[PDB]
Amino acid sequence: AADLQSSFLTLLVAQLKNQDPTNPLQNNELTTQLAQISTVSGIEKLNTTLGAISGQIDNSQSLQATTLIGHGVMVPGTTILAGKGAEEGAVTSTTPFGVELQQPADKVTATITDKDGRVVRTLEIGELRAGVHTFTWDGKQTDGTTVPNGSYNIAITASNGGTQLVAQPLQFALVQGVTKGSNGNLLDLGTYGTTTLDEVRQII
Amino acid sequence: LQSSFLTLLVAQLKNQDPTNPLQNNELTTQLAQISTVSGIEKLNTTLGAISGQIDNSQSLQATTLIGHGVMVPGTTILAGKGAEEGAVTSTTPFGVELQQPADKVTATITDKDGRVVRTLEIGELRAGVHTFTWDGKQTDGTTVPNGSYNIAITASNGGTQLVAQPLQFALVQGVTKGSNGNLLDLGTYGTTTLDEVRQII
Amino acid sequence: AADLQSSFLTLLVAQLKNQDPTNPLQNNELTTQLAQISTVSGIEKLNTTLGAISGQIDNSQSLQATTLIGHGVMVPGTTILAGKGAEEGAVTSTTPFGVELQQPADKVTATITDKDGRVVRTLEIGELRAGVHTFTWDGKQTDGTTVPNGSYNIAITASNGGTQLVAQPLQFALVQGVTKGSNGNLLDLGTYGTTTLDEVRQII
Amino acid sequence: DLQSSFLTLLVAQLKNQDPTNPLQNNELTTQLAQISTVSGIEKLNTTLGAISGQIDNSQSLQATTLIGHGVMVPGTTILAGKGAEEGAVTSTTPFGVELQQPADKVTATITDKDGRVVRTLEIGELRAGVHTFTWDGKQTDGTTVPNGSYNIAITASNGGTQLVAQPLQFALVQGVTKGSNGNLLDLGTYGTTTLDEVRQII
Amino acid sequence: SSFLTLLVAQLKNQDPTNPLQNNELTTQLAQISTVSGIEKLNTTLGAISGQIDNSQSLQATTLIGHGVMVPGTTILAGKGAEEGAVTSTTPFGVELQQPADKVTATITDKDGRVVRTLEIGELRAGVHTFTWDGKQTDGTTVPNGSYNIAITASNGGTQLVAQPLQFALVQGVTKGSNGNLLDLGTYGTTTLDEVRQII
Repeated sequence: AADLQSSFLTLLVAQLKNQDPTNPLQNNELTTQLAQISTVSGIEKLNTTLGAISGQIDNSQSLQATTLIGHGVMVPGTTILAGKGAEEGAVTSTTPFGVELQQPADKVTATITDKDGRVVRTLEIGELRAGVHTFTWDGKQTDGTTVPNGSYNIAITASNGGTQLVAQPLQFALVQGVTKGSNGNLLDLGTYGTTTLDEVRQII
Repeated sequence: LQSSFLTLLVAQLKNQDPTNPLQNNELTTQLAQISTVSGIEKLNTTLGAISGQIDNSQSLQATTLIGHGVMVPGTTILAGKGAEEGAVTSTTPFGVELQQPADKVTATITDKDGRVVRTLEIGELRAGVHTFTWDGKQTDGTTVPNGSYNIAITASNGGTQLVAQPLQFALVQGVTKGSNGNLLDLGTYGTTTLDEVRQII
Repeated sequence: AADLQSSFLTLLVAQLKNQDPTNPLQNNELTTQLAQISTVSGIEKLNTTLGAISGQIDNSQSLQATTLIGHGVMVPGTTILAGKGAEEGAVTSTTPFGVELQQPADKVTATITDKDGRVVRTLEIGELRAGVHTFTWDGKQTDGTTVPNGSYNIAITASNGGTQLVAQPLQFALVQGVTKGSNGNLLDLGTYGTTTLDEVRQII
Repeated sequence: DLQSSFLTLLVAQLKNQDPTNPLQNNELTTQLAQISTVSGIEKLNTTLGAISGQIDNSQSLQATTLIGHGVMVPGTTILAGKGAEEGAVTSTTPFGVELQQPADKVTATITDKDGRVVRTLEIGELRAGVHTFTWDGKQTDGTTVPNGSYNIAITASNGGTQLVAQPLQFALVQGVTKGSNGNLLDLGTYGTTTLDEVRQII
Repeated sequence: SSFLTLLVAQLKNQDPTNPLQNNELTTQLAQISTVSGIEKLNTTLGAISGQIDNSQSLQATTLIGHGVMVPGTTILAGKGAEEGAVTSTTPFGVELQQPADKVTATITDKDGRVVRTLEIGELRAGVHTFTWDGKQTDGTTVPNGSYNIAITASNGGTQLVAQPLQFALVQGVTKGSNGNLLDLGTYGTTTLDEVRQII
């Protein structure tokens, strides 16, 4: 508040000490300046108070992150876990993936690759709309064979009449805790690391 | 804006009349007015970040809704039978929003082939939202086969048709931050706006 | 609000095309530019903050639905539901009732009648202050035997200094849904209908 | 209609100058400098309406926030009882003390309904703030206390001078009541109290 | 009434040869109304900040029943009363501010005798949470009790100041001398900001 008020007070003493003695300034505008400075000082403290509200909302969001502890979220990343449960006959399931598109794309190709780099399958369902579209891969080879359990990565390329689009890959990431680090309060995803709450696009 | 208003202040200083110079009793007034617009710009952007954080908060805290089932706009109703012996046929509840109260409300339930299987009369429904649970039985009184059915709701008051929008129940699987955010991903149905979501059960 | 910056230019462009060379108008830029254009910018950008706060209100009104589902609130009414559990020997329990008092009363009496209307119980709760007080009927009639299962009417008469006070009867209501009316988020009590947050005297 | 109070005030004192030609032709734009003035308030005052709606949303969210837990509230009542199971160990509601000064000599004396002391608890040194302990439910001799209620008195002293002590007791939250002032934590036996007056939420 | 003593005192040196015009006086009053409205909003915003503080305090009650990561070297090991129960140890952690590649956790029993040595490895700057398997050096089941953990982090042959962390179950939320505090029971009373991680 006084950061500008002290600086704006030098403008009063500069106008009072530097007025033409022949044609001085009417005091009618003097109260306008003081009213205008109070307007400026009022806005300045409004921003300061509102930033504290933003920080408090961030802290409340970090606290609310404990509600879905033990579940998983889709955040910017490419790591994919494929596997099956201990019960016999479990189909090899692939952890859900997703694509975030700034603009809708009429041709989106999503190719999944294993740890060895071998292409396991490419998905051609059609267009994918703008926003976050998430899918749960069936965990099957290109010929229908169940994928080996392990790590996978998806490359998603979108085209608009031959012109590409920049997209954000997202992967299911189970959160095992909420850790207050150097920047803010992030979500520990375990293997995927720690991530803040603002990049969380979709949860499961 | 703050920069673009300084240039209009710099222009006057370097283009003021040489032998008839302008008065000096406005520089702090104009700057304070300039500093007013710059202050609001800092306010205006910060409000947007608050809106984004509120959107993210709405996206979160919805794991309870994901676990529960909600009713979404649509004409779909799912009917099924349990695998246990003597299981009672289950049917997804539906609803309708009425801007104005109506005296004659007709619910026509049809199979996926479009053939009318059930016709129901509800009666008087006041302005607001109404919920119903279909018995899973067609017109003849027999249990309908398990599957998806289309419901058309027509609400009229004194022979004048009113807006009646049938609702669909579906299970939630996730909450999506799409192009705008707060989408209710359910699986087969897709994503649903939280505001357009009717009720949570 | 946006017409200020467009009706300002039409008047301005007039004075620029109609200057008198002998008497050129230097008040085009004396105060007209920096003071009025910014004063327009003060109001035209207060449109957005009102719009931004309106959008934030629109987002916030859905947080009521985003929150948990009501497990039963305490609302005005006189209906009390009584019944017996499936297990043998279960003690009959009744839905709680209560009274809202504008001022404390030196006597508080409760009359419980069955569906037939005859008085089945008289209760002396005691002394209560100004506010909402909630209690639960034991399910016992005047003679102390088990009351028949069903619906009962509770009427609470409270007076201070021999003068009857405004005593509002209140009944329990189980919340079952989160409705959205033409006014905002509302709670659904099922049989009782829909209720508003403001009229909810207490939540159980 | 405030525009007409000045728009027609301008064009009732300008629709005469043009006849009589005291023309400046250049102050004429003061109409806009005044419309932006009346509108510049028309949006601040209406912003107060939106911010009040946000406040109302804040109370609505506070009301929706509901938890079934226990709290620590001023009082001297300590309950003791046994479960329906055979051989259950008597458990007592936790008590406590709020001290605005650190205390080194603190004694918790527990008396029964008869008034006699059943158990005396030696707490010891306590720092500034709220401390919450749990009574073991046993008398001085170590015997299990009878089921019922007891009065706790906590005496706190620092350097030989007795300090003012606030006895505390556990209370299960039973609801949130919307009174004439707002949300009150209806605790049942204890009654209703504000969130701030709760020493500790357990 | 700040801009009212100024306003009343302005009407004294009023100079009838050039007085307050109606435009200036109306503007001056309206400009005062601008200041009043902003200040009314400013006081209003503080109430919303308090409401947000209350809301986050209510949200923090979920921490009860969940354990925080707090500075300390104590790990509790215990075995369930049921038959065949495997002894389990409370999770611990490490807080670092410099990149480290060689981290050793020396776990000793209540008597101080080294019972386990663990090589964690490379850790980035921040809070890292780990769980002791409950097995001592020879692999046998450790007895139930308290264990002291010394965490030494080093990078390229020089040791880094490593802050050991430990599990502490949150027992309640206290309104202390400053505000919301986390009473962890055995560990005591702690605040929100120091919480390394919630489990």
